[PDB]
Amino acid sequence: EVLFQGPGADQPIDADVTVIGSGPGGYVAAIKAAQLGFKTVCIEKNETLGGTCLNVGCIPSKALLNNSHYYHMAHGKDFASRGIEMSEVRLNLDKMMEQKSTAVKALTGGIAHLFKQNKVVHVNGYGKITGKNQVTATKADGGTQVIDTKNILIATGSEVTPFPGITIDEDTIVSSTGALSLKKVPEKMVVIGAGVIGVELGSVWQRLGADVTAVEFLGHVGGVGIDMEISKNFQRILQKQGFKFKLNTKVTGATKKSDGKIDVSIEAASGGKAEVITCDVLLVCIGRRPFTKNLGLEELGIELDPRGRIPVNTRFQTKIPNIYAIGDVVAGPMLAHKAEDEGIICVEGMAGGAVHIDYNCVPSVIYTHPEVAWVGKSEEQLKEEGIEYKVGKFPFAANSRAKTNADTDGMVKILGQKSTDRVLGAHILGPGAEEMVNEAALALEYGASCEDIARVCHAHPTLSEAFREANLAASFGKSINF
Amino acid sequence: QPIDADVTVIGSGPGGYVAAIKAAQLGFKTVCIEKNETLGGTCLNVGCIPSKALLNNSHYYHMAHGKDFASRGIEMSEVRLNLDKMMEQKSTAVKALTGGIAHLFKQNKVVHVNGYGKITGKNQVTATKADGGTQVIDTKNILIATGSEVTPFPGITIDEDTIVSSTGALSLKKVPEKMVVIGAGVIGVELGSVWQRLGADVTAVEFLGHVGGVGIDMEISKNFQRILQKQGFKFKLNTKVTGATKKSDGKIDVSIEAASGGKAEVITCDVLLVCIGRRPFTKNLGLEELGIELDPRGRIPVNTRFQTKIPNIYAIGDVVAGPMLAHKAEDEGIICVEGMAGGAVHIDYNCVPSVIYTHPEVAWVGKSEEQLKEEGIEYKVGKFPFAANSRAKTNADTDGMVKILGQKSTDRVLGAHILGPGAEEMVNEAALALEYGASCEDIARVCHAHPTLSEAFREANLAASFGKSINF
Ligand SMILES: Cc1cc2nc3c(=O)[nH]c(=O)nc-3n(C[C@H](O)[C@H](O)[C@H](O)COP(=O)(O)OP(=O)(O)OC[C@H]3O[C@@H](n4cnc5c(N)ncnc54)[C@H](O)[C@@H]3O)c2cc1C
Ligand SMILES: Cc1cc2nc3c(=O)[nH]c(=O)nc-3n(C[C@H](O)[C@H](O)[C@H](O)COP(=O)(O)OP(=O)(O)OC[C@H]3O[C@@H](n4cnc5c(N)ncnc54)[C@H](O)[C@@H]3O)c2cc1C
Repeated sequence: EVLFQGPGADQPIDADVTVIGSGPGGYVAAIKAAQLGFKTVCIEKNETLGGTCLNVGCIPSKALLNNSHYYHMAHGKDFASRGIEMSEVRLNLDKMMEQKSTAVKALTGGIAHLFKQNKVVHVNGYGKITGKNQVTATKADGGTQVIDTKNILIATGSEVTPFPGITIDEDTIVSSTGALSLKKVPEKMVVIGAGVIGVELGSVWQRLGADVTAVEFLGHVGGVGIDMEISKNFQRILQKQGFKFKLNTKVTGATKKSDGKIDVSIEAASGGKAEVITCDVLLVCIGRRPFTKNLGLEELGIELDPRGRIPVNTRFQTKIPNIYAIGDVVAGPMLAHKAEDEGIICVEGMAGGAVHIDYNCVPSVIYTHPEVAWVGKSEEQLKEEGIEYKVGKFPFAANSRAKTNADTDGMVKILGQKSTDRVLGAHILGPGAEEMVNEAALALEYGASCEDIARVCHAHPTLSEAFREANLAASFGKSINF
Repeated sequence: QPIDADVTVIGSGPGGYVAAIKAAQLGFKTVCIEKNETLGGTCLNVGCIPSKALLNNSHYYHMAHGKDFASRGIEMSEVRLNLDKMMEQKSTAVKALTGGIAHLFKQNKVVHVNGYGKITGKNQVTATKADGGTQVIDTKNILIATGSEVTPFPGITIDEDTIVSSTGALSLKKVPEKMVVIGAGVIGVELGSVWQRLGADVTAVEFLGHVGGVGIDMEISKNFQRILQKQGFKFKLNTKVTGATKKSDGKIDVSIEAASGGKAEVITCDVLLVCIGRRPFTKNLGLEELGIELDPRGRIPVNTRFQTKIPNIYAIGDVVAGPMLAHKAEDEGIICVEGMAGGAVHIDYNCVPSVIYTHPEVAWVGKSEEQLKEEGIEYKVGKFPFAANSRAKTNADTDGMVKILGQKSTDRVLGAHILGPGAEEMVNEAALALEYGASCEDIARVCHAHPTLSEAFREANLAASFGKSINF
């Protein structure tokens, strides 16, 4: 109704809060603002709501990770070892992609329903800040719509970081977006970037039959902030699965050849040992960067930081005090739940509340198998900061739930403060890290000790018992079952 | 010759073997007596471990054999059950973990005595071995961890052939054409679901009007039952079993009636599983000669240090009161031994979680709605369905919900109830929250990773705290 302002709807709007972008940060901020009593508008330029995470991000990638893992379980040794015998296991890639698209479409429609349920006005168009208290939306038909608003919340998100000299065409040279919709399993695939996204998508296609190699300029996998012991052990596990890595390696160029294949030229990051690697599909995921194109920032005088982020204060105010920014467009880990939480507390602050977020309590997850997840500080951070800490480790090989499922890679590692026993970091490599890292985030919120967690009665048999036992080891020096 | 010990543990189940390890780690000279051929007690040998293994394997068989994998583009011409192989995978896990306990005993210098333990004096345990030989342990303290056994059904004799307990049901040699389960508690629903998935026509008969045993939330139980019924698991609730007859042809005639009276009928099956309960096991332990009287249900009365009326003789686990669960026995074993060493002894049974490892899973900790009503507590409710959770939607596995009960005035979390995927792992975050006295607001404001199933726990708390969630 009046809750959707698409092409042809061009009357001026008065709002209390105007959110630019409908990703995890923006759509949650919009809902929360309306729930707080603000007259709220959310502007989105794309055909669907939900931003990067829903449309080309978390959701399609997790769907393919799930499906590709199940294909591996059926097509490999796992099901046979359980007495589940199958004549011929065949991949129907079109059908697997259909399952992914169904999940995306359902959740995109969910956001639209939530906007309507909460009476958020959805303006479909390209938003540009045209005054301290005004956003102009330009729509697909060329029409414009003015929103005069008390507050503006920039949640314009991120884009793929281009590799200079390598042209992404989402055909044979793909970004994460193209890699999520390949029409056939490539015989050989090269991934530029062994960060979270690259390892996830590489593992997907490796499970489905591709020969996969990831090239990384740095000397570890898993992106920034990951614990080095965890990263090394994770890499070793992925290599045994067949995922190959060339770390400390820079890519010097890529050439599409006549036969349709791609020659990737590489050498040691410092220089030397030049070689060429050939592939059928090249995935470029060297990073993501904040997206602020045509937002009006320069005219407003809001200068960006050297990496393209909008500088904000602890209330998420830009230098113009009624203009705010959250999510992938500002500093901090580029994660959906981070954007969501910043959006909530920002609008809570607009309503007069306190604004505080502890980025040491924001978890990171890698949804491979085994999964990786961590929250708090790594050993390297504690060392850099001069913190005196102790370590507790527990392997999943000694966990009854993991052993019974014959799924026993990895360990839980707990870092605790020597004097006070306070949990400083939790790092999980193995099955179920997704859900276990959230128990750790709750503990960190309270400043809980390793002993605190060790004395919680965790259900037996569960993967979380390994978390309990790692904390027991950190607190008292020894676990029970290892 | 006799062994001199500081702590002598009778039984090597979750309670006993962990207590023994902990006692040795504290410096006690520790002996653990076990009558069975392997360590690990009920949980490892005929309990948690074999049941969870078959639950996993039969679930995966269901996914491959049914609609699920096809819907994901994983196409298979012919999916065949090899029951001998599925049982072998189960036995492999059991064997590895039983040997793991033996290794941990060796690593921690626990002395393993194989035999039937009887307390023969205030400071003496005698273990009698299968051949009749004896081993005497003179000991400062005795820790009774003798566990539980299946509760028999009067008039029905279990022979582990066609009328089985959980032990026999875990090792059937073939999928029975028709199977009747007496008792729709946790064990009965788990084992019935295993065999239903593998091809058996399964019906559970329950005297009460709900599935899932004592303490489960009624709303959760009803929604859980309807999901299982749509899978093909049939239930006769409010129904009493009047008898069972082993027949000449090898089948079983089960007589039933309405629990209140009336509607008498007979049901025939190939296998009858009797799981109406479990009871503490103290046979031939020497309690009567010591003057240690049992409570009316057969449990050993103990004080807050888990001392019996003889203060150097202790009891923990399934042989004492409280929920009959492995993690409960383990924690009691640890804190009992800590108390022997002089430390504080604390366990909050309101923070001890319960899990049902079906698919969907069920897990809860704290109080149910019925419990809060009985106690006169003024509470509020927050619910969040997995249909609205992004992680569940990505796997297309969207039954169930999280339900949070909070104290109306103070926002304190009073109970957490999970029906759906990953409940078994999610309830541990809930247990930590209850131990900490968390508020619904506390949890709502913790940054949970996206997309994860735990976000539904966050959103249910938000709904309980602020009145509304974000994504529903
Ligand atoms: C392949 C992949 C997998 C990922 N997996 C995960 C994961 O498992 N977990 C996780 O936490 N994160 C994951 N991420 C990251 C996650 O997607 C982002 O951190 C998150 O989407 C950021 O949310 P946001 O709201 O800040 O921005 P975005 O989601 O990027 O949303 C910004 C929105 O604003 C719109 N917009 C921009 N400018 C304008 C304008 N001028 N007018 C109108 N609309 C505008 C855009 O169209 C877009 O919809 C993944 C990312 C990728 C690429
Ligand atoms: C089918 C089934 C499934 C289950 N699933 C779960 C689950 O998923 N999660 C959960 O938490 N719980 C589960 N349980 C319950 C769990 O098995 C018990 O709560 C737990 O094993 C109790 O531990 P315990 O140490 O007190 O006793 P037990 O495990 O029963 O161990 C007692 C031990 O003492 C030995 N013993 C007894 N008397 C003597 C004596 N006189 N001398 C020497 N040795 C002696 C016995 O042989 C035995 O090894 C399940 C139970 C069953 C039957």
